[PDB]
Amino acid sequence: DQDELAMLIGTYTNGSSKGIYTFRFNQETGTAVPLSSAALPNPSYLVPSEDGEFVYAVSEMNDSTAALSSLAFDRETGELRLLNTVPTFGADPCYVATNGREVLTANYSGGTMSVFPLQKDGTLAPADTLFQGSATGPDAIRQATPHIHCTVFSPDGKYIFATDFSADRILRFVMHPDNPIPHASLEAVGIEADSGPRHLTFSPNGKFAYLITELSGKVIAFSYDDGCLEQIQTITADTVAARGSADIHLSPDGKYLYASNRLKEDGIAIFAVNPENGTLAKVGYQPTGIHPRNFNITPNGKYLLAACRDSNVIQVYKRNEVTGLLEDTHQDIVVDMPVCVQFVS
Repeated sequence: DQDELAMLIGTYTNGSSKGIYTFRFNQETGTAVPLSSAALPNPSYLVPSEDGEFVYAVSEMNDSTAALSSLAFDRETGELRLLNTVPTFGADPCYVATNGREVLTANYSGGTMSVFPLQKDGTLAPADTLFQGSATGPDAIRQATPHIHCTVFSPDGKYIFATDFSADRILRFVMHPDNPIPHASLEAVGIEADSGPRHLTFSPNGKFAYLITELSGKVIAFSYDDGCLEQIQTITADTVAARGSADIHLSPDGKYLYASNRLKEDGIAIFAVNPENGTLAKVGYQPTGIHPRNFNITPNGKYLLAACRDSNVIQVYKRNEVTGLLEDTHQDIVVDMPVCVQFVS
């Protein structure tokens, strides 16, 4: 039961999928049992609350119906209950984060970040403020209008970072101790032109942050200290430059970094992380099912689960703690268009 976790799968609902699918996943055997489901349009990204009692899921719509929903989650039965839905006021919300006081969405087509204060019952108050991203990048198709692709809380609980995808930079927001709405910083952290910064993650020790760039197919490593991101290294994640890189995660011991690639030679690039200076070096590559837009690693670090949207499976890989390399267990979880994997302990 200790190694039996609650797993939440987010999807695109244009196919046979009806929304969020819940499972009981064993982080020792890598076995999964279907539990329940919640009907919700395009919940492409979802996040559970720290206590695992609430789930916040986007409805990735390219219009005025674009929304964020709050759900009550029953950890033991895997059942979900819709509580409330509020508009994002920004098309294509594709990422969601929570610190328990507020909820954030990255509105890709809106080109904005929406900030939702949480209500005492865990439901969402309407989006209080939206913060505007910019379009200055040279990709005429992908960087034509502002796109926000990630909205993350800094591990010291004082800042918010957002990927300004079309302006090749990372936006910084200073959090207030009392107000759930942050202050926008006057300066952003610039990266190489034609990068398309997609997802940002912090190392388990909170001293480093790593960015996966969609267009340049790079992993960008940063030292992190009290709101300051300092670039220390750029490394190739996608050697065929398919301009379709997606997700990034470190193993919970912080020793290995994983970055996923789509469109061509779909798979996961594996890097060893230097303990003292946070630099990266490739250890291998894992070819996966088609379109690994999202993946996650179990809390014990024993398994890597890769959601392959076009293969309609979540592939279960056994992680070698020592080498960082992956072994397909061939215990595929069949879901139509899986695009988000979250765990609840």
